[PDB]
Amino acid sequence: MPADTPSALLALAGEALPELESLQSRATEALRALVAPAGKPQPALLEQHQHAAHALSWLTTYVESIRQLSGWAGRLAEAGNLGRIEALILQIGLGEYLGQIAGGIPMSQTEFARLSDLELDWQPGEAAAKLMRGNTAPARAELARLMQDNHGRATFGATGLDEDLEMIRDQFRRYAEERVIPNAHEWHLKDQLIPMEIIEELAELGVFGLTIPEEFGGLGLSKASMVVVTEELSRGYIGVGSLGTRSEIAAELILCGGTEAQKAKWLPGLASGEILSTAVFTEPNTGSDLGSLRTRAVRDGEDWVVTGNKTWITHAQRTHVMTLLARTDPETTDWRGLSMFLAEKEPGTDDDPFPTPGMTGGEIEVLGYRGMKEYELGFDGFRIKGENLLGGEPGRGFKQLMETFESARIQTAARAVGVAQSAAEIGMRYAVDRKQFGKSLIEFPRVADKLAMMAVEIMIARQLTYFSAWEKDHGRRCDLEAGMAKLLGARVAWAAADNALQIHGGNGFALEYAISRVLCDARILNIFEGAAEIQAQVIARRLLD
Amino acid sequence: MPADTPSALLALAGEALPELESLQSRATEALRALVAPAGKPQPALLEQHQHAAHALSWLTTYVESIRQLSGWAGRLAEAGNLGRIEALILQIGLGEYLGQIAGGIPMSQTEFARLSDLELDWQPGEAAAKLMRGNTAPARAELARLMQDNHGRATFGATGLDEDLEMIRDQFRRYAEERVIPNAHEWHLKDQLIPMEIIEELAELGVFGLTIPEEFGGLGLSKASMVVVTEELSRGYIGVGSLGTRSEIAAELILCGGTEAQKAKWLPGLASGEILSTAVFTEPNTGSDLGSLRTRAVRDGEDWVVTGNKTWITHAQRTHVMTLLARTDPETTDWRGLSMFLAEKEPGTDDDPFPTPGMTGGEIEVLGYRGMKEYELGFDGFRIKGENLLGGEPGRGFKQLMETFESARIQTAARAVGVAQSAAEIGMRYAVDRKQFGKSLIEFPRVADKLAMMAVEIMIARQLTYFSAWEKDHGRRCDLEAGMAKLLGARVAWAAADNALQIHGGNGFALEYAISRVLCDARILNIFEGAAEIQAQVIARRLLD
Ligand SMILES: Cc1cc2nc3c(=O)[nH]c(=O)nc-3n(C[C@H](O)[C@H](O)[C@H](O)COP(=O)(O)OP(=O)(O)OC[C@H]3O[C@@H](n4cnc5c(N)ncnc54)[C@H](O)[C@@H]3O)c2cc1C
Ligand SMILES: Cc1cc2nc3c(=O)[nH]c(=O)nc-3n(C[C@H](O)[C@H](O)[C@H](O)COP(=O)(O)OP(=O)(O)OC[C@H]3O[C@@H](n4cnc5c(N)ncnc54)[C@H](O)[C@@H]3O)c2cc1C
Repeated sequence: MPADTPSALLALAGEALPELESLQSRATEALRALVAPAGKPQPALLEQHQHAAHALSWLTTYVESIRQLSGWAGRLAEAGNLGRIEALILQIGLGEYLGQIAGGIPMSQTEFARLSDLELDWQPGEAAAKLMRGNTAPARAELARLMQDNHGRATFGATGLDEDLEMIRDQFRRYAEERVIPNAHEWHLKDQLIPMEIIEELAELGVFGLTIPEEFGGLGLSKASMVVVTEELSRGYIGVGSLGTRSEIAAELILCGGTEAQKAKWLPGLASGEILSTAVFTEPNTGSDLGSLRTRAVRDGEDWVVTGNKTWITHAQRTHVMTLLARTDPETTDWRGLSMFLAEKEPGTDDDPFPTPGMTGGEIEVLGYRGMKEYELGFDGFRIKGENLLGGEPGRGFKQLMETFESARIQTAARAVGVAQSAAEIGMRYAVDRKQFGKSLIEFPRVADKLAMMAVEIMIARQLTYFSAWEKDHGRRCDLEAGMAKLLGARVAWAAADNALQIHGGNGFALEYAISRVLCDARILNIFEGAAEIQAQVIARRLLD
Repeated sequence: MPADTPSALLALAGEALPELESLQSRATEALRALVAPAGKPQPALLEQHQHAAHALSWLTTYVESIRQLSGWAGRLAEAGNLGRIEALILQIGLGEYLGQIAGGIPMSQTEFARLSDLELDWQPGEAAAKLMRGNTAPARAELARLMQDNHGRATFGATGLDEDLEMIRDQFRRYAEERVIPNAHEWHLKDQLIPMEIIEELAELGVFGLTIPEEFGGLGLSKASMVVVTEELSRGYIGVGSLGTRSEIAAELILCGGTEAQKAKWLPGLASGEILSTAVFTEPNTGSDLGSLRTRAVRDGEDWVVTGNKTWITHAQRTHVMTLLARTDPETTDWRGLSMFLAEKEPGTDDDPFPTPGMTGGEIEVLGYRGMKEYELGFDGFRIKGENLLGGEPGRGFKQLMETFESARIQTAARAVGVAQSAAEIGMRYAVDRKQFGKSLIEFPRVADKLAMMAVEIMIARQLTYFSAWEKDHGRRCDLEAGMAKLLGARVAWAAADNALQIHGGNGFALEYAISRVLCDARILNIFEGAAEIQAQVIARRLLD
């Protein structure tokens, strides 16, 4: 098998990459001719040709996925760590992803990105054609066997992360195994918030200030460190991972956009978990087109008064501060008129969730288990102190929010990887333990192949995510890469949960089996931090640059 | 001349079909050489090569899908009824399904049936190559525009069914609109069984005896008639459709396997709805491998006494009879030792669901809304009258059950079509009503394309289903075709619900929005009447014959 000679496999992958880059360039030029025939992209043409544009985004995502998978394996080889399971992941992943470039990439279950969507043709060269045959029955069977015999390891295949990061992984995996995994079914059954004891435990471990500078009471750790924490917490339960994301994003928003006084006032309390935050952006009629939002903030002396409706707000009851985006210029309808507020409020109780004056709200009944809950909120004369307009100058809120998009995308990808990993582990356990026709289910290729493809796609998404974090940790622009990781990761997690449920048969629908909950968790990933359609749009516009 | 007029499309489809049949033959021969190298299929080789075997099943499903889509349009044209929406469904369907034959058919989100899985290659002929380019952006956009102007019609495109069948459609569509759609959210919120008043109304409508002969109090209508009823009831709510399916299958079981006295005693009460039935087959440890089940039945005088555990049993509380499969020969381990019983019991109450002696049970807590509920059942010396052994002779139960498989598969496909249609209609409503970026969502191709592809795949699945019913109604063997309809239809419904949820954004997860429930309903379709993996296995074995 090709995996028997990993050095030859890496060499072929390097030989094949140039034609994939050329393909992406032809695709980009083709899109430009459709949507920007005179130079400037025309909105009506971008809209008409949206399928082709998003096909460019997904094609590019697959080229970068191939680049990062090959790079991962190359760095393992340099370290002497390109072992059999990893070589099979490389073989199968190159085979499958090249094959989908040639035959169709699923943007959604029924929308495929095909080369014909941009009138492109690709005749694979010798190396690419050979690699394209790598996703074989024997390779998948062997991969599934090694997954079964992976006892003791936290991932299917070495990740290539350095030792300090894998020790962080092991710390937060032990936490999830002790305090999250044994308890999530009870939380679901009781329809209850993640217990405050979990928040307090994570706060003492430094989760809420992991990446906040030490000057403000944080740990000053890398974004890669936060990815690993988030992946492991989310493997336990996505909402536990999102507790850490919310603090990390609010803190970046303030670090990048706040006055020095705001940094000193807010960051220590976020870092200790004494101040819990959530984002208050979405409105009943405005979600994807956030620049057009309608909640208004009106001056009253040196302070502000807010009126409007917000919805889909996570963790709205227990938080002390809302990063609240409102329109401060009534003569505007676009992003320029927006300001961001650190809207302090009093945490509520189950029977009195919104005691602060001028604020009302109610829980939204949501599919699955939502451990921070989501809420509709009404603001009617809600007061915000002048000193809590972030940065002090009105009309900068949307640019301040955009400064958080790299991290938000990275953290959504990290959550997706953790959810996907949970689905694969749950599926594997059932496939080994469940007997049918006189043997474990994993002996049947339709079961084992599902698990093999999970391990491959999880590693592809993981390496895209880790590359994005690497770039961010070096201070380089990484919005494209982080967006690709978010786009691919959400799909990978959804497919992994869907196919893990299949392995369970009828038991996959029983609430007693965790996969029923994991399915619902995975489904939110391509919506809750922005729809995949919009993420593909933003990537395509950047690629035309 | 233009190559995309209806005349040209039908001519090209006829020109392309022979090479598709040759591809299917080549694939069958290839599979045979892999799994039956000496003549007899070898179980170990069928297992090793299960992906290639199931790829043959899905390839064949797509060739038959293309054949029936082309046939449908040709019959419309003979009647002057191949209008624009139908011609676009033909165009886009042929383009997409030919493209997937060439590039990969999704068996699941990550498992693709590719020609390379059987070491085949295909160089499309002139006609097939032209047709493969027909799923274009302008075509999808025009289809989505026509779907918005559909005149309150019950389908997107004419079905080709006769006027009597379409009058049945209108009646049951009106019932679902008036009595099911306005009430299903309340049923879910109360976690309650479909009300008995709904059952009484369906019984008055003749649903429970629609296909039972008139000499037994039924209406004596065709299987296609029952498909239409089931589709429209399921569009309302899958469980309402399944009430009808359960009677239709129990009646067929008795009509084909019962003594004359059993027919006379049981059929009139099934037909009137005075006797409600469910199937009692699955056990905690035995589902797909039903021939190995362990529940036992032992003679006691002229009667039988049953001991064992059953699970995943739908509607177990309120039924009067269970079609119960048990092992009557303790020296056996396979299907030969099984007998089918018409196991009469007393319907229960919420408080006391299982008042009959020797039977206990409890509801399984299940994802989504299960309006007949599913139960775990225990039998300990449960009595069955000797006259209730179906057919009077032990050891014929599995063969009697197999007599119902054609109908069961057809009715599963019909439920799937109805669920898929619901998702498409719910998605369309939201896509038109929801504004974002200053226009309705349906103006964006990522939204409109999802809906267009639903209409296409729904019609493809509908025509496969209707072909299977046509064959059954002429008394011809149709197990392959019915299985194909079930295989494709479940996937189409799942994809339709997934993409319709996407169109809703965050609101797709709110229980207030019906799509959250429909997602869960669609997911069961490829498990609840048998796993898709097993359906593909059965098809492949038959194709090898
Ligand atoms: C569990 C959950 C938690 C959330 N947490 C928060 C939170 O804490 N704070 C907060 O503010 N918000 C939160 N959100 C809101 C989330 O950000 C929005 O749901 C998301 O931005 C999508 O917006 P929308 O729901 O209004 O969908 P819409 O904008 O109405 O779009 C609906 C669908 O239409 C498609 N679409 C829209 N526009 C286009 C276009 N131009 N081109 C092509 N397709 C398009 C997309 O498929 C999209 O999903 C949460 C949502 C969920 C589900
Ligand atoms: C909502 C619901 C309603 C139901 N209603 C009824 C009812 O009323 N009466 C009744 O008797 N039963 C009912 N069932 C049970 C249903 O028939 C079984 O769930 C189904 O047959 C699958 O069996 P299982 O769950 O034991 O899965 P298993 O047989 O344990 O299989 C688990 C998974 O393994 C895979 N698999 C298994 N075998 C193979 C193989 N040889 N090759 C490849 N892959 C394989 C499949 O993906 C399968 O889904 C219902 C189930 C559900 C979910």
